[PDB]
Amino acid sequence: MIEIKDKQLTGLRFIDLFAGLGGFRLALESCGAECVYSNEWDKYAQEVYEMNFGEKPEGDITQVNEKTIPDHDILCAGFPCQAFSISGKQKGFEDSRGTLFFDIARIVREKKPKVVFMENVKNAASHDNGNTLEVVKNTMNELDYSFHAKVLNALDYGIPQKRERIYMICFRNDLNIQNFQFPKPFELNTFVKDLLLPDSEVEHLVIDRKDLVMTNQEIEQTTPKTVRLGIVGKGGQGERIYSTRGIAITLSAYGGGIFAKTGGYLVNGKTRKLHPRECARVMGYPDSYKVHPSTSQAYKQFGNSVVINVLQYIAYNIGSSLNFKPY
DNA sequence: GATAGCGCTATC
DNA sequence: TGATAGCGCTATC
Ligand SMILES: Nc1ncnc2c1ncn2[C@@H]1O[C@H](CSCC[C@H](N)C(=O)O)[C@@H](O)[C@H]1O
Repeated sequence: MIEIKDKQLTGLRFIDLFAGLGGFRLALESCGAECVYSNEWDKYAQEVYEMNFGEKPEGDITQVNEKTIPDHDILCAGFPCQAFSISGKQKGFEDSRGTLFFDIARIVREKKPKVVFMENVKNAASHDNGNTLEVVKNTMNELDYSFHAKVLNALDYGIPQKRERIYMICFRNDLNIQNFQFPKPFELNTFVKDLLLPDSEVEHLVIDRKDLVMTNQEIEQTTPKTVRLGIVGKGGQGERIYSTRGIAITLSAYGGGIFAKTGGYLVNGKTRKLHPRECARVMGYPDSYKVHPSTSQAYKQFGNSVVINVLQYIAYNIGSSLNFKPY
């Protein structure tokens, strides 16, 4: 994550819905904003969250009275995505875990925050002929909010991860925000191998499988993209080996495969999966952030989390627009 | 809960 | 296409 000297969100209050690890909090907090409420129902996520913010998020958002949520200026929410991801069954809103956005929709109805910040996977952008994104857009307009939506890839914001996500920035129409803009991409100068841990710390992660089949020669030069080198088994999810010289693939929350949730990488001749801490770095989390004691949960948490840095550049720009109030 | 084979999708 | 990749799914122990 990046250091932000000029705090654009000082004095502003924000809610952390579907908090997970607190990625949205890490980001807005770096911009000066203050967290007044967090929500997350996963026992384990609540555990890590506390382990890092000394607070315990509140359970099932679908049973919390909106009127109960603290007043706030910015609603952050990277709601569930299993129901919209390229990787899953795409049952969209029909999916039990897919209606959560309407839970946000009604929080906003009550609290009427100055800004609604949301995040989800790229496929949500076009899911079901783009009708999903459209309901969200109209549902937001009908609450009296503008709807700024764009798909950014982490690799375009200082983080070596091919994580493409759709970010939705909604401003209350009353405030007349017109100069909002999404961060401009900038050259990726960091790669997977720059974030790796020393071999001695990742030995236990090394995987040696007879079905290891290297299909591509390691790359000498760093690149702003994922470069597959080899594969194990049938090369399915979590069975693909990539170049540390390139960028990492998308961390997943439920992903399987021998390299479950992180993907395989080639480090000093050995083939291995990433370490939870490496995921953290891959997600833009500061090493000072405490990962969950359970590697599996830790991986899941980082898997469906967000890249802080990206969240920062957006958050900072959110403040700019918010603060630009000439006479 | 943790591990891991998968199998079908979107994209150009 | 043909090749690549995905905050996933779910069976098993
Ligand atoms: N009804 C509900 N109430 C609270 N949290 C819920 C929920 N349904 C799903 N979730 C939570 O939704 C989160 C979606 S992933 C969001 C991750 C988060 N922005 C981060 O940076 O970690 C998960 O942590 C999941 O456990």
